[PDB]
Amino acid sequence: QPLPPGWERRVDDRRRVYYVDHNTRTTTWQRPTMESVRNFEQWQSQRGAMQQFNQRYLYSASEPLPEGWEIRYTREGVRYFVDHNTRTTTFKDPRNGKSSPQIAYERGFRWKLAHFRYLCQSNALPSHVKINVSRQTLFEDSFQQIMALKPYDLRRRLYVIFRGEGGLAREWFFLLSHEVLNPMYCLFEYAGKNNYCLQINPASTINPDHLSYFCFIGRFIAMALFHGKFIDTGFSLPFYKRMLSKKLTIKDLESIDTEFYNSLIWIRDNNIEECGLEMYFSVDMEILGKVTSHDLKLGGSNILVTEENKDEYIGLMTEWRFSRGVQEQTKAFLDGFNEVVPLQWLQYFDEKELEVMLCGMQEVDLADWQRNTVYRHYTRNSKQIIWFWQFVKETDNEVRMRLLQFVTGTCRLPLGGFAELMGSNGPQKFCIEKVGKDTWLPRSHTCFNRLDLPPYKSYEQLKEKLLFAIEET
Repeated sequence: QPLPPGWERRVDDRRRVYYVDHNTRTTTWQRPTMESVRNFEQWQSQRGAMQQFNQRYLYSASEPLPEGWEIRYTREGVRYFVDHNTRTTTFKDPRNGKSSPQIAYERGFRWKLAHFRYLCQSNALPSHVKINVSRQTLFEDSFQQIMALKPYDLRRRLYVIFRGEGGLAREWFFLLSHEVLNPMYCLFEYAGKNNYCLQINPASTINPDHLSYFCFIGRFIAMALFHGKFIDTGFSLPFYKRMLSKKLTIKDLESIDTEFYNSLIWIRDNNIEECGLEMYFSVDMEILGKVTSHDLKLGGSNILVTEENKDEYIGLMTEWRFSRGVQEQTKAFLDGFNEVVPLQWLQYFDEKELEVMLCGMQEVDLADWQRNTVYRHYTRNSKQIIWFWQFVKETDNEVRMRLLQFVTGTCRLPLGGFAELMGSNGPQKFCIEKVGKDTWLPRSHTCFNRLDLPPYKSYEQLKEKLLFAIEET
């Protein structure tokens, strides 16, 4: 097998083959091709705008209790207790009935975030640990240093020393959170055009140490959470749902694999018998050239999909697509995370809260947003679009961010603003389309950054439906 210019084969002490590029000193376990070379070269996108990333930090300028309960305080200092399990509040301590106009129940992201910060603070160890990393070898050096430490050492103060040279911690987290995506390591890939929809790469097995690296990456993301630092890696919301052990759904599927979702949706909503569709309860996978067949259930490759059983086929295909080829990697990541921040500490956050905790949130440029929003079967003077922008103006940045996550599937905004907004198939501006009737709820297609907004009859109805849709799940 011939190799692109600059590259050479090498064999290590255990007779395992790897590859080295004598011009750029990169090494990889997967045989490079010109496709992978051009992929790597574009990925080398200064990996600068760290100062604009740092605005997230200034922006964040704001006996045990039974599970799911919180202590909160009213604006006048009055203690109350929130039961997330029943979505109610009381002034009566559930531990002992001691009582301090019942307070409206509310999700209260900021309260949950503050309790979590206290949880981390309560479990910090004293002193510091020092991480010595060469900036040009940042991934390999951070890996060696973190993995050499007992997980509890990761709960001390972090002193990062960039070889040959507080704010160094933020810079470490930002830079390394980009560095782990380096395709030469083979841990990740993208589902969409450009760098759209990150996911674990089933082919990471070509790296014999891939599970140690996924463990390290879990430890690293947990460390960002514990130390209150923000990362820029761009995990999907279904990935975070997996970290929360939440059920992954067909709607989740739309976010990460348009074609797969579209096929499943067509099978659900069409008579597959009247149109001759011939399908069975097994699926093929190809990793590193090798094809593998997987029965969805016992003997699945022999079971014809019919009108009678196709719902079961659909659920099994959804589950399979979410977990295919990445079970071990995902476990390694979860394990590494859990030994720094117990996953149980996340139990009452949703996936969008988790993403904002990891990524930090910015203030949204309402003018840039509105200047770069496009419409389908609406115009800027439709009553519902005027109501939309009135609702966006009338609310706070938390709701705006939650709406942003609803429509685009993420809280991360592009460096160039809403004109540079990206979808799975390339550039794709925020879009509001007229669908359905005023009795529907809004819906979103995050691959196209598109909000289906029913044509409501009054501002207040638009407000209620919109708030309900962005709060949901």
